[PDB]
Amino acid sequence: MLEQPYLDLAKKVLDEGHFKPDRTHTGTYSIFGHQMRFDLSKGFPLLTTKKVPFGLIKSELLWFLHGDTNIRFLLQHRNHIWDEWAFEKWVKSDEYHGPDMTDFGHRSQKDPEFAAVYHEEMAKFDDRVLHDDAFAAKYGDLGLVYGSQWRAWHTSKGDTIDQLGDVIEQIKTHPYSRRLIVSAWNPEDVPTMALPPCHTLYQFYVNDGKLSLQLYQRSADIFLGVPFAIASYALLTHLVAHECGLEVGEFIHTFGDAHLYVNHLDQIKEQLSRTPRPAPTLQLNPDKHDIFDFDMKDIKLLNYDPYPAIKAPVAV
Amino acid sequence: MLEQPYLDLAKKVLDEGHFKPDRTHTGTYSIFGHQMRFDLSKGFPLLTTKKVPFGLIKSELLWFLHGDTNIRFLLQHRNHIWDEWAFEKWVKSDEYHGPDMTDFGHRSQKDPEFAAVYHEEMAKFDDRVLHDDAFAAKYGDLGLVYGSQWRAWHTSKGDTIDQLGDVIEQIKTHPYSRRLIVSAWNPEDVPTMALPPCHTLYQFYVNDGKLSLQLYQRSADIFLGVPFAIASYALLTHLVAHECGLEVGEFIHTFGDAHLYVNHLDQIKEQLSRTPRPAPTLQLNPDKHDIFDFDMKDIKLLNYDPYPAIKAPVAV
Ligand SMILES: O=c1ccn([C@H]2C[C@H](O)[C@@H](COP(=O)(O)O)O2)c(=O)[nH]1
Ligand SMILES: O=c1ccn([C@H]2C[C@H](O)[C@@H](COP(=O)(O)O)O2)c(=O)[nH]1
Repeated sequence: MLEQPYLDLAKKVLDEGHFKPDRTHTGTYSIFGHQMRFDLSKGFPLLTTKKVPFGLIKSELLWFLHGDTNIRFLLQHRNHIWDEWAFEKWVKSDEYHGPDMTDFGHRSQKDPEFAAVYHEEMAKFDDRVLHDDAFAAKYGDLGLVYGSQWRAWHTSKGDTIDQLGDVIEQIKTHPYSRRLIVSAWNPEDVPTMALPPCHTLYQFYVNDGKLSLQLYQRSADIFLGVPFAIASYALLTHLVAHECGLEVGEFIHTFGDAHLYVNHLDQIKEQLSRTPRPAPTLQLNPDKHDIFDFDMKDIKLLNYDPYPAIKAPVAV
Repeated sequence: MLEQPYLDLAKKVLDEGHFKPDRTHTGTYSIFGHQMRFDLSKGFPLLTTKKVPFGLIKSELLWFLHGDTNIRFLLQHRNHIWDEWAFEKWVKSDEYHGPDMTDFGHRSQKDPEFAAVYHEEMAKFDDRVLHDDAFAAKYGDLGLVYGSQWRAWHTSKGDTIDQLGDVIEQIKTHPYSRRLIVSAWNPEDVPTMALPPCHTLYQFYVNDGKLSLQLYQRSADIFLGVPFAIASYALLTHLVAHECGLEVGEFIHTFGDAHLYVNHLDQIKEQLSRTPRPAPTLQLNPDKHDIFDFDMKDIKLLNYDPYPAIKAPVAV
């Protein structure tokens, strides 16, 4: 079954995984150096052993493909995966004349009343982002996010580079090149970034008329983040291929620090007691070819029949 | 035996490797996505199934660790691995009033007389680099090479960053960090680089008092280049550890395009008919701790007993 490598990766970390402390002071079981491989021709690797919200992955990826870094678009899509990131800028700024919010995310875990307060302050921030056009320009622009890294790398000459755009053109004219790389890691920015890109870099490759992509992820939360990263980048591999008029090959996930948070152990064994069902099918709009122009409605997911979702706390 | 993963990698490409054309118009057998793993505690992964010149690897790595980009140092060390790179700048410049040299490297293969002529023009260029101090500053500085990438990344503000230096300090103060990354890939420079860095990026990791390093190499010549890359980076893993007062763990080599040039096939089967002997031992100077200050004499290699070297043409 297609998602087997993920179950394997999970089972493995439980077994060979040595305990290792981390940034967020939660404990983790970690393995360093691991690579898995999905044959995107057998189906779409969206986990069927626990429900993954394809809509979130889809609207996020498009945001990236638009070289966009503002939350307004995700909000317009009911997506809030990046709220806290913009919200935290809002709270540390001169305008935020509201209640206590320092360390909001962590405190939410054991709220004194905090939860409903935080959840409402967010409802405020978000609505304003969506409406106060000037508010959005200030507290809704995350700045250096995958979108600006893939499609607007700032150079030492005050200019901007579209790595992805260029790489697509390369695939079109020199498909056998070994330099089809897009990077998210900028030495200059990581020293003061809130969250240095985990999805550090990826590489395209073509052969036998099929396109492959290898992602190198520096750090991966096996339970929460990995299921999404497999889905984001496999979708990318389809889009880019559909654009270059190529067939889809394999998606290859390489890890630096693959870990399983100590508070996730029960949930993961829970998942490992399930049997995968056949993998869904991705159906892309045949009329559209400029992936940069793709819309939510141009990407269909057929035959997705997953097991109920598993709930677990975001370790911080 | 320690070098087994390399023999495995080679044998594999012969088998699963699909033919794929490339830049240099030589044909290659290629596989995309592969990772191997050497336990640096069992010994040093310098191949014993064919003699690898440790001296070349050693003097090169130091050059890198010095944030140096000039050929003068390698020349002072009998190392010429980077000559053609500086030499080619020399020939395309106003001063080079000499014989035909356009495409010199390729033409050398089937010389009309070219070989001895080229080999002498080089003897000239090199001697001048070593002596004409001003000549060196002009045609001996490669510019953007691993040394300037690891230890002097130019920022958008006309400044310079010492990625490696910083990463070492990080290891010292936050050994459990998942952000111990040094990058060689600069989006701005690759569009006009002669040879974009193959050894694209590496990641440090610490746990149980042992240091590990994972290299991500975009493209790898299995026969010629891989044996060296395994040796360079494993040596790095030892140096950095000796500096941070840690034990050495594993070296992990991940590949993008692992290939075996069509003109190397006989030589590689030749090598695969040999049996590995026990792996050598690396002995580092105990008095010295600042790896940035290491000298050729501070690195000893004990028990190196290899099979005769195998000769093969540099495919271009
Ligand atoms: O696809 C993704 C994106 C993010 N994260 C996680 C990785 C880390 O667990 C956490 C960031 O912690 P640091 O590695 O930066 O310290 O976010 C994932 O697991 N998968
Ligand atoms: O450790 C190393 C350094 C360089 N090369 C090779 C990789 C490629 O075969 C060639 C450069 O060709 P491109 O990939 O840049 O097209 O140099 C290696 O094999 N190993």
